[PDB]
Parts: sequence; C-alpha cells; structure tokens
Amino acid sequence: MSETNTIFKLEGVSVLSPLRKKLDLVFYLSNVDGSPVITLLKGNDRELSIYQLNKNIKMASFLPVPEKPNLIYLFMTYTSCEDNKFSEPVVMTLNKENTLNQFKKLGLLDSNVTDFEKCVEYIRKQAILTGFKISNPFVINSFHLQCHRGTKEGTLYFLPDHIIFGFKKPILLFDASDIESITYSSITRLTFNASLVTKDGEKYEFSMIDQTEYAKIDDYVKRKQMKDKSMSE
Repeated sequence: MSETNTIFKLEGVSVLSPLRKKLDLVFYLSNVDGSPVITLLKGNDRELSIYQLNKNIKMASFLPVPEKPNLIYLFMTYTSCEDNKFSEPVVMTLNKENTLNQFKKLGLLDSNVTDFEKCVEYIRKQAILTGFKISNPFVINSFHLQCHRGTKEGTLYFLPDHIIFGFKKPILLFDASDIESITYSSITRLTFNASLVTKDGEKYEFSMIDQTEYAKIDDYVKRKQMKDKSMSE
C-alpha cells in the first residue's frame, strides 16, 4: 500500500453499504503478487478492504441514482472481506463532477474532457486490465423504478441478467433465471403490487409500483422465462 502502485484514488465518495460514511476510495495492486485491491479509508486508517478483486468480486456495476443526474452508484458483491468483517454488497455514491475534477487533477483524463462517462470507461478499463469486470447496463433496455418494500421506499433495477432492490438493508439481488413466477395484485387508480416467487420458493412483495412500469416489468419477466424455456434443452 503505497503511492507508486496506486492506480487511482477518489476522495469524498459516499459509502452507503455496508457502513454509511464519506470515505476515500483507493484502487491498487498489492506488492506481493500484484493482484488488484479496493480499499475504503478514513484518513490513513482503513475501514474496508476487498482483496484479489479478480477472484473475490462476484458482481460490479454502475447504477444511476434516481432523480440525481450528478450522482452515480457503484455496486459490488464480493466473497470475503477484510477478515470477514462485512459480507454485504458494497454500495457507494460517486459525485460525477467531483470525480471528473479529481481524475483531471491526477492526469488520468485530459484537461479537455467534460463528459463523466469517460471517467467510467476508464474505471471499467482498469477492472478489465486487472482481472474482473464492471458493467454499465444503462448505456434489454435496462430500467429502474421506485416502489415500496413494506413501509420503506426503494429502487428496482431491472438489469439484463439481474434484478436489484435499492440499497436499504437488506439489499436484494436476484439472478434473472431464479424468477419462477410473478403475481400482480392490489391494483389501484395509480399503482399495483408485484410479488416475485423464486426457484427456492421465497416470495418478495413489492408495492406501490406505478402502473406505467407494468409493461416493462411483465415483458421483462416473459422474455426471461422464455429464454429459460430453451436453456432446459
């Protein structure tokens, strides 16, 4: 852990999960085997560390923050933490503008750059060069919608191969191929409810879904159940 082997560092990223804190993200290669590593720091003391990303990273994706065009989620599922401290998805919020200014001040992007996505394809490039991959599904036309689970609101990210529920513990991650059924209920003037039944039989009820979001949801489930019908062969 030194400045030389450090790829890029981001100060002021807002970590929501596992713990909620404004920390500094660091992406670098270990001096032992040159394997990639992610670290969340508070000053110089490390709050979190995911080692051997190329191996331990199960999933990684950029997910838009609803109604906040200048903020973007980084979402990551992993196997083992630093001494197995946490075991839940790392979710954080990068400020687009700030991330741009930092990368340019670091010389990672030319001072001429003004588009934030360039910052993304750079990160995604760094993942690829080390062993793992970070997706960017929002650029099946991936979509997301607000809805309630119980009494608390949350986002629903319908991605090409996964469905996420947005970021209030517990966070939900469905393999698209794990959906066995979907039932619609509580139809109202403006909304409806949808309960997903998985293969193992778990039922999850999502509420207050805008009726507009139905078509995208059903079709999404049909196309998945469809492809699946052929994967049995």
